[PDB]
Amino acid sequence: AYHWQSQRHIGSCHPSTAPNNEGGQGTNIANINCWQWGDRSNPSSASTRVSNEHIGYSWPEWQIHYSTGGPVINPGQPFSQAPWGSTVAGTRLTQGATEKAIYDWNHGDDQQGMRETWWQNNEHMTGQTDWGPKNAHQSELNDHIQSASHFWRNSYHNTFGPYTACDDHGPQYPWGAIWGKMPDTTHKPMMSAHA
Amino acid sequence: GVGHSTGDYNNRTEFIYHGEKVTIICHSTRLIHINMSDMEEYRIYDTDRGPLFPTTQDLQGRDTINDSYHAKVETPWKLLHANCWGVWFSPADFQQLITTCREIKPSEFEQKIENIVIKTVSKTGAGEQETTQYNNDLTALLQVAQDNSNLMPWAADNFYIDSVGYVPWRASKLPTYCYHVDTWNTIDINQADRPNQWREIRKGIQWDNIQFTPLETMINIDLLRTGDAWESGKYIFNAKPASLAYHWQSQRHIGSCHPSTAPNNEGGQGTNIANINCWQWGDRSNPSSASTRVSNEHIGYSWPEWQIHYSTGGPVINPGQPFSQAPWGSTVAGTRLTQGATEKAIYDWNHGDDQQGMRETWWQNNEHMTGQTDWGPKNAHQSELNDHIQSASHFWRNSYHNTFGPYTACDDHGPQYPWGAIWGKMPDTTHKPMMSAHAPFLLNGPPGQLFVKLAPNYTDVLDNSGTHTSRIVTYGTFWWSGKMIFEAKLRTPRQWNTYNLPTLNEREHMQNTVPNAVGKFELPYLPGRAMPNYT
Amino acid sequence: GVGHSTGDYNNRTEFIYHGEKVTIICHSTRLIHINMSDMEEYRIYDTDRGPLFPTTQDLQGRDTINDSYHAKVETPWKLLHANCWGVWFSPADFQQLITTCREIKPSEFEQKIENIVIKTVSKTGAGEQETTQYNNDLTALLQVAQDNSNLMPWAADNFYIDSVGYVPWRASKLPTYCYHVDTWNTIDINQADRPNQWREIRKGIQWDNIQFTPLETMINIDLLRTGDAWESGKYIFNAKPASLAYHWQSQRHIGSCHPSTAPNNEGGQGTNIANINCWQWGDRSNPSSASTRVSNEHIGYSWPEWQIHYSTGGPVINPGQPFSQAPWGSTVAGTRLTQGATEKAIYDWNHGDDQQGMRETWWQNNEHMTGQTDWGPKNAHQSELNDHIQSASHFWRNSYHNTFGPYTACDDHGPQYPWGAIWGKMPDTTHKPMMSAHAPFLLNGPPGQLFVKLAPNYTDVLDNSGTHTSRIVTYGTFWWSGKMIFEAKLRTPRQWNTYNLPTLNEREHMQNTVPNAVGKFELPYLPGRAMPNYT
Amino acid sequence: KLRTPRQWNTYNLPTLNEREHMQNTVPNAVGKFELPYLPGRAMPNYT
Amino acid sequence: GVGHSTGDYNNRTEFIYHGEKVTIICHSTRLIHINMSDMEEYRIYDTD
Repeated sequence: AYHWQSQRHIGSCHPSTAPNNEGGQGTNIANINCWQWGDRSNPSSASTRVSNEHIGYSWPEWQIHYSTGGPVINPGQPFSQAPWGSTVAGTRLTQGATEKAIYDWNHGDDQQGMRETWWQNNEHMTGQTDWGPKNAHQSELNDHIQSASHFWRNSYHNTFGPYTACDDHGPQYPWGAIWGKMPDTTHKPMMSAHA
Repeated sequence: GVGHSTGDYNNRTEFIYHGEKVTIICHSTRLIHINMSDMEEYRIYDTDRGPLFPTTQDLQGRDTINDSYHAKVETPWKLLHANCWGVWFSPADFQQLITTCREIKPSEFEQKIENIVIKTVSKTGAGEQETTQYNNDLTALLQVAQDNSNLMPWAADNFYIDSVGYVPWRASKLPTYCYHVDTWNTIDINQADRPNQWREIRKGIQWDNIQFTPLETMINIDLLRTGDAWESGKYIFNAKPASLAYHWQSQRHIGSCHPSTAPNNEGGQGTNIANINCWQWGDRSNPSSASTRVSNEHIGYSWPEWQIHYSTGGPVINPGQPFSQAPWGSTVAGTRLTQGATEKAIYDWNHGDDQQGMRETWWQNNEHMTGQTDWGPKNAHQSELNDHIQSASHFWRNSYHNTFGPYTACDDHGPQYPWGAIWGKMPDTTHKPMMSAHAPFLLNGPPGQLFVKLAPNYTDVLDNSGTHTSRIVTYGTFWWSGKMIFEAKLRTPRQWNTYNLPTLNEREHMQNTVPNAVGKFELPYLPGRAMPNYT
Repeated sequence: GVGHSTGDYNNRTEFIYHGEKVTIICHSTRLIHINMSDMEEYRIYDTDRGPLFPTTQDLQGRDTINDSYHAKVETPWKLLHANCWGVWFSPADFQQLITTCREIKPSEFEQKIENIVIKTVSKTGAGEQETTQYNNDLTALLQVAQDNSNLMPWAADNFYIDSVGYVPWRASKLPTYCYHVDTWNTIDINQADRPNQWREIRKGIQWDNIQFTPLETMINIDLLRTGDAWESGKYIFNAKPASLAYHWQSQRHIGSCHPSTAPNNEGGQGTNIANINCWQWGDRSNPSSASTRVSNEHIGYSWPEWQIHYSTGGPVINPGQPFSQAPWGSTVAGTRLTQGATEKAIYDWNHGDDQQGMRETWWQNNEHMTGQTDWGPKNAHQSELNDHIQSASHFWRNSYHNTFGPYTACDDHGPQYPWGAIWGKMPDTTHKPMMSAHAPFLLNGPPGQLFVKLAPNYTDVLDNSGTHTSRIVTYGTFWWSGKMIFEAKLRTPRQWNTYNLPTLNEREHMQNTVPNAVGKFELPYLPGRAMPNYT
Repeated sequence: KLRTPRQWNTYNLPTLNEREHMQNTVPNAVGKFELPYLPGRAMPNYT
Repeated sequence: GVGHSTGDYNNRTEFIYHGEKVTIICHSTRLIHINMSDMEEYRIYDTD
C-alpha cells in the first residue's frame, strides 16, 4: 500500500462546528484545550500541535556528491509532486525523487530505435512530500507574529531526525529489483531506495 | 440482573514491592455524561482556514502558519481514552512513582463499562410554564464498540486533550470522534515571481481516492440495556521501559577530568596543567585542551528550528530536540525565549465557571534537562582545525544546519503529568520512528479505541425533518472503569549528598492545588524528570 | 431476561479462503421502525386504472399500456425481506466479490429478531399546547410470524423495492403486505369493428372462485414482549451457481480463425484467403466465407420486442434477451435507444429530504454484454441460400419473428448491485422456467417471508368508530439480524494483458457516493458482469 | 497476507497509467509491444 | 541421458489461498542465446 496519510492528518480532527448549509465551508472553533509547540496562547491551531512522530524529511537536493568515487547523486526521500503543479505534460518538475528508466526492444527493430523511457513521478505517494525551499525556519515561536528578521524563506538543510518515519518507493514492475545485497559495513542502511 | 446493581466503583492505587521490582496496580473509575449525537449521519466538510490566517499582505509569509484547514469526517461516535497520565494517578501518588522507581513499562490493561443509565427529556408546558419531566427509559440502547484489531483510524491522543476527566468526583463528558481525509492545503512562500508573498496552490479536498470508513462496517458492536456490564477486553502491553531520571550529564562531562593541580588556597580557582598526553581532534599540538578530545559519543544535536514545514499536509512544525534554556538567560518571567523544544499546554476547568474563563496554560521549559542543549546559531563550523588559530575566513558564526548524526544520543522529554500520553500508536511505515517526542511509549499497536453511542430513539413519524424533529432528545450516563499494571525498578541512592526531591514548580504554589472555598482547583505539573542521574 | 440486553448488533463481512473455494460469511443487522396497522381488518378493493391510462382517443391503442388496475387484499401485516444485494454487501465489499470469484451459490441463511422495544404516543394538551408524552409500554405485543412452508402467496420481491434499508446506520421502515386476487382487466386493441381504437372487455373482479387466505389461519405465530428474541429458523439453499463473468464472446467468434495470410506491413489490414476447405451452410461453392459455416451452437435469439402482451392479466411486457446496444449507436447521452432488454430502476432517499425530491433513476444499458446482441429488424430471412447472389424477391429485410430455437444458448443479466434480488420463487408449473430474467437464482422454494405486526392495544370502549378511535396509537422498534453463507470459486488470471477492473460507471462519479456534507449519498451500480471471459 | 476491505466506498483499482494506453501492451500486428508500469503502491491505506 | 530430453519448460504462476496467508508459486523458464567471449583473457582498462 501507499500512504496518502501525511503529517497534520495523523491525530484527531481539530474541533469544529458542522455546517448548517450544504455544503460547508465551515466552521472552525477558536478556544481549545490542546497542546501547542511554542509558547503560544493565540491562536491555538492545528498548524501547531504536538505529535508523537513526523512523516517525511526535507532533503537538500538534487545534491551532486563529489567523491573518489564520483560525481554521484545522493538520493532524497521519494514523494509525489502531484500536490504541486508538477504533472506529466507539464510542468514536469523533478524535485522529488523521480527516477527515469531506459528500456530496450519495447519497440525494437521497428525501429524507434531509441529509446523506451518512463519516468514515474511517483505520483501516488502524497504523504511524504517535502519541497526543500518551501520550508522556512524561524527563531521565536512566540504567539506574537514573526518580525522581519528571524524568518528565512529559502534554506536547503537536511531535516532528517530521529523522529521521522519514511518509506521507499517500493516494488515497481517490471523493472524493479526484488533484492539487492546489503553492504557489509559497521553501520547498516536503514532503508534501501529502489530495492 | 434487571436493575440489580451490576458493578463496582473502585478508585485506588496500591503499590507492591518485592524489591527487585515494583508492581503498580492503579485503578480508576469515573462517571460519564453522554447525550446525542445531534445528527445521526456521517458527514464530511471543510473547516475554514483559521482565525489569523493571512487574508492579505503585508503580513506576507510571516503569518502563513497557524491556519487549520482540514477536511474531516464527523461521525456520531464518541470515544473515551485513558492516555492521560492524570487519569490513572493522583498527584500525591505520582510522587511515589517518580521518587522511588526510575523506569516503568506498562504491562496489562483492562477496562469495563457498568452500569448504564439512560433517561430522556420530556417537555410539557404551554410556554407560560415549561415543565421538563426527566423519566427513565428502561428500554434504551447504549451501544458500545471495541477495536482490538485497530481497524479504525487512530483518533486517540491527548493532543486536543479531550480525555475522561482527571478529577474522580466530577462527571466528565466525552469528545466526538472524527478523523481526517485526503486534502491538499499546499501554500507557498517564495513566491519566486512574486518575491516575498504567499499563494494557495491547491485546495481543499481530493475526491478521487478518498477513504470513507463508515463504521459499524468493521467491528462487532454490543448492545447494553440498563443492568448489563460490557466487559472487558484484556490487553497485554509489550514496550521498552522509559527512564524517569533526567540527565544533567552532557558532552564534555562524559570522560575523565582533564588533569589539573589542586588549589592550595580555599577555594581554588585552579589550577590547570598544560602538557598532556591526551588525544586531540585535529592536527593539534598546542594547546591540548579538554575542549578538543575524542569521545566515543556525542550528546544532543542542533536542529534548525523553529522550522515551519509546508506539506500537503500543513503548514506544520517539525520538532527539535528537547532541552532546557536555563543555562542561557531564558527563564519564566524573562527572558522567556522558547528556542528549545518547549510545548505550552491549554487546559479546561482548572478554574472553570469562575470564570477565568480562558484559559489555563502551562508551558514547561522544560528546565530540568540541561544536558542536550543546542542553541542552533550559537554553534560555528570552521574548515581547518589546525592548532594555528583560525583566520578571518573559514569561521561561520551563524548557521542553522542539522547536526544529527549516527554518533548522537538523545532523549525525549519523557512522561509528564497529568497531561502526557502514556502511549501513542507507532505508525506503520517501512522505516520506524527511533524515538517519539511527547510520547513515552510507542506500540506496534495499542489497546484500540473504545467507542460508545446512544442508539437513536425515534418518534412515530420519522419522514420529515427527522434531524430537526425525528428522535426524542436523550442523554445517558454510565460508569467507566479501568485497571493498569505497571512494572518498575526502584532506585536506591547513588549519592551521599541529599537529593532535591520532586515538588510543584515555583510558578505553582500550594493553595491553588487544594480545592478553593467554592471547590475549584488545578492540578500541578511535576515531571518526571524528577531525579538527576549520571551517564 | 426482563429487559437485560438480549441481542447483538453485528454488521460485518468476513471472507474465507481455502483456495479451491471461497466461503463468504456476510452478517447484517439493521434497525426497524414499525407503527400501526391503520385499520385492523383485511380488506379487498380495486385500484384505479392508472395515471395516463387512456380516457379517449386519438391516443387510440398507443397508450393502452401503463395502466395498473388490479384488485388486492390489503392486510395488516408488514413483511421484511433480504432479497436485495445491497442489504448484505457494502459496495467496497461487493468489489472483492466480483473481482476474485467467478460464481457464487448461496448456501445457508439464518435470521433472528432482537430486541423489541414498543412505546406509545400519549397526547396531553389544551390546544394552546399539545404535549405528546412518549412512554414505554413494558406490556406490549409484537407478534412475529414465520413461513417455512411457503403457504402464504409469495409477496417477496425487490420489484417495488421496499426492502430493509441498505445504509446500516439508518432506520428503515417496512412495506405493507398485500397480494393479488382473481381479476379480469382484459382490453382490446384491434378492435376489428371499430378499426384502431380500444375497448374494455370485462372488469374488474370475479367473485366466484376468489381466494381469501386470511392469515393466522395457517401458521404458528409467536408473541414477543420486550426482552425476548425470536429466533431463528435455519434455511439451507440448494441452487445452481451463477457465473459473475460476462461473455463478449459471440457467434462468429466461437470456432477457429478463418485462415488468412499475415500482413507484411505494420499493421495489416490483411489479408484473406479464398480457397478453403471448410463446411458451408447451403449449397455454396463460392465464396466459402466465415459468414457461413456450421457451428455446433448459436448464441442469442432475436425477439420481437418490445411486445405489449394483453392477458387477463395485463397489459404486461414479455421480456426479451438481455444484451448491450453499445455496438450500435446507443449509449448514455445519446442515442439512448432501449431496444435491448434494459430495465430502469427507481430509488428512494439516495438524495432524500434535500429534496430532489423525485427521483433517483439508473437504467443500466446493460453495456458490458455484447455477445448476445440481436436487434430484431436488422436480421433478414431469405429463401434460397444458393451460392448465386440473391434475387429481388426472397429477401425480407424487416421481420420481427421469434428466433429462439433448441440450439440457442443465452444468459440473463445476472446479479446486479445493490437493487438485484438474490432469489425469487420458482413458480409451480408442469413446465418450468429455463432461466429467470433479473433473478440470479430460482428455488423450489425459498426461505419464506417473515411477517411482523404490532398486536392491537384497545382503549376501554371498542364499540363505536374503533378504527377512528378504538386503540391507542403506537409504534414499535426492533433490531433485525441475519446471516448468509456464500460459496465460490475464485478466478485466477487467464490473461497476460492487464484486466480492466470493476469500478463505478462513467455516469457516476466518486463524491456522490461518499456522504454529502449534510449526510446524503447514493450507492453505486456495479455489475457483475465485471470480468470478460471466453466461451 | 491479503487485505480485506477496510472501506465502505469503492476502491479505485490498479490499472495502467494515463500515459499508457491499452493497444500498445497487446502485441502489434508485426509482434512488437511494451510492458506496462503498474506500482504497487496500488491501494491507499491509513497510518 | 546422451541426448534424451533432460528437462522441462514450465512458465506458470499459481496462487494458493489458506486465507490467513497467500502462498505464491511463480515459475519461469526462458531460452538463452550465448556466444563467445571475444577475448579469452581477463582485462583491465579505463573507460573514457
